[PDB]
Amino acid sequence: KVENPLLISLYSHYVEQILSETNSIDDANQKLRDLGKELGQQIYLNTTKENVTTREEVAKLIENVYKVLFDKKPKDVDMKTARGSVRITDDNCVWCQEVNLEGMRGFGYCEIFSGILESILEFKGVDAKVFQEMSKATGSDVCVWNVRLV
Amino acid sequence: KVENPLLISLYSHYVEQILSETNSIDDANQKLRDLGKELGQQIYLNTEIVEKTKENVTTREEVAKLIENVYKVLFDKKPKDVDMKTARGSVRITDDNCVWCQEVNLEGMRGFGYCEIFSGILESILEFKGVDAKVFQEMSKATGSDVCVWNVRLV
Ligand SMILES: [Zn+2]
Ligand SMILES: [Zn+2]
Repeated sequence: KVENPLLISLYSHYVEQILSETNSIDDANQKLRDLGKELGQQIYLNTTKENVTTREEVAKLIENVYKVLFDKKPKDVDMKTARGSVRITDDNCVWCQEVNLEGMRGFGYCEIFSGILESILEFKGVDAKVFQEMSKATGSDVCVWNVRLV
Repeated sequence: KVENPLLISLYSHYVEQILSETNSIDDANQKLRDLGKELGQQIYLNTEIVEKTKENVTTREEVAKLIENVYKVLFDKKPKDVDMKTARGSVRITDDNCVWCQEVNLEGMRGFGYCEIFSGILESILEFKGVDAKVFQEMSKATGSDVCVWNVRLV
């Protein structure tokens, strides 16, 4: 049923602490992003000829990174809706399984992945900004992260 | 292949900051046990455990069976050794492939229980099933030993 109970419980603890420490939902989001960026290096180590540049190559690399971290492909990788960005959709996000928060729309419970993906892309020569577009933890049907190529 | 890289990296961040802040070394172990007890409190309710064990545990055989079932639920394997020390009223848990300290190599930190979070988790779970215990880590591959070992003191 629930995949990686240990990871989701430890991350729940991290989210609880950040929420208790910050003074706004915006800053909580940014702190979770920063956490993910800090972890990206170690995650990259524990897991060809020229840096990729096209959005199709970026989307393929995103699919490969998602397979490597989560043993599966993303529900959707979309290069059409937003333009200049790639939207990653997952209907069974590992981070927010069974998490139901009320009155917290706009809080990206799963922004750690924004940071992880931003750091991994940076290591591969892809400069980007990533934020969580929506989270099932706050009522959405899926989780969506927005990767903007800068 | 490092198992569970996300969990390991997040726990590596937590121990790093919990080695930058705390006073001594033993209170760092207590902070890690406390973290583990919170995680175990949360863990008994999203249930891969409730289906795979009994609600009420008392006897020594029940305790050993509970430790093995909890290990197989949380880590998808049973530990290398579960040794019941009846004359000491304890249980020694040995694991040669602990998930927490994979590829961790800390210099001159013997006595630091890098993997005490499991002490907290197990203490909370045993407690939830009616077993008053005190769990602490005796050795950790992260600090130079060949195995990780935890001690369940039964009270
Ligand atoms: Zn999510
Ligand atoms: Zn260990």
